[PDB]
Amino acid sequence: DEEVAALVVDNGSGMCKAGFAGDDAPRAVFPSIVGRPRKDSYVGDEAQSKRGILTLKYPIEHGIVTNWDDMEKIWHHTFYNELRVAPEEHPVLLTEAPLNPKANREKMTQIMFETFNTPAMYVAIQAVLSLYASGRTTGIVLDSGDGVSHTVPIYEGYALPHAILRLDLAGRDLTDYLMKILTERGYSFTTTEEREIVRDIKEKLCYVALDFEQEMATAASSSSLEKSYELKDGQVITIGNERFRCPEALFQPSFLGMEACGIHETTYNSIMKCDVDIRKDLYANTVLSGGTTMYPGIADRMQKEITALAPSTMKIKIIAPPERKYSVWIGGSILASLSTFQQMWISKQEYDESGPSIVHRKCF
Ligand SMILES: Nc1ncnc2c1ncn2[C@@H]1O[C@H](COP(=O)(O)OP(=O)(O)OP(=O)(O)O)[C@@H](O)[C@H]1O
Ligand SMILES: [Ca+2]
Ligand SMILES: [Ca+2]
Repeated sequence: DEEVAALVVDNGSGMCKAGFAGDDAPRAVFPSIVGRPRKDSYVGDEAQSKRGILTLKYPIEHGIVTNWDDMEKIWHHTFYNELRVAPEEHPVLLTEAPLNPKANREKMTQIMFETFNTPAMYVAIQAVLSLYASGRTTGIVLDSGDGVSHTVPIYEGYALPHAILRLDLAGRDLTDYLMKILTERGYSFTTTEEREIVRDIKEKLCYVALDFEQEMATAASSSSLEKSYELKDGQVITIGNERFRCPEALFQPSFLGMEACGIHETTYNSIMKCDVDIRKDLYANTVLSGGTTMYPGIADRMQKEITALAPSTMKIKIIAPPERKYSVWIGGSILASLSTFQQMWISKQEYDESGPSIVHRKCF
């Protein structure tokens, strides 16, 4: 093979996923955190490990880069520590959030070519990559991560900006809500250390009820839904209706004091903002992606809720790939490996010729 390996980097609000194009899974996954004393800068797992003596910064907020100096440190960490490669020796495919500001796209481009000297690079919308990973070029993606959720209508490979909706309700909000209701139960989960424990409980024992009220009634009249969780010190606690009450906030944000529509309504509203001619394709291809869509039972619940909102004659189909926690990254691996995509990379030559703004023409 004459070609060097291409890198695929998916930066998220809570976790970054990095690897090599062609692989079926990322080689490294670490927290999107940079810390400095309360080496001078700590990044990823080590930063989390030593958070006690550091002041942490989160470069990506709600999917958007807001601290470029620390974002640069996360990328440096990715190349040299996690993947152990030299960026000037490999093309790099980066991911971005839906509706990412123009100026941000140009900044990412300039940094890759001028700071890391990448031989080539490209930036793709996260939701679009997840759609590709499911074998589709048309459909609507509900991407819910740790800091933000988006409903992104995509037609023939192109996202529709006017119909994209953003919901600032995701994994982090759900973790804190579980800490709250478990505390109301009689336990006490309030510290940063305890937040990590509860995040684990959430990922291991939570689920989406098909019928909220019936589930609440079953939990109130029996112990059939209770599950046990063992703490490090050995204490075993019980989780009951909290198991499904936590993710229920996705469908009813008022539980969190938010007036926003739930994920089902948001999905429906995005579809209605699209041209009537493509709505049926979207209803028949609603794909879930992101860690927060991993809850058991979420696909069937979405099927039920959307069916209730859409015309009775509409064919509804919810797709929930088993590997959807990393579908964004996998889609990127697939894209960067495609024969027809090789001509799409922005080369150092092209960057030198057109500058940062070339990203708007090359990465549409
Ligand atoms: N099995 C699971 N069940 C529920 N939540 C889960 C599960 N696995 C992971 N999560 C949650 O998914 C979130 C992280 O997912 P993801 O990596 O998609 O987000 P991100 O890309 O870091 O952030 P964002 O996309 O908001 O910018 C965390 O809140 C985590 O607790
Ligand atoms: Ca993400
Ligand atoms: Ca409400």
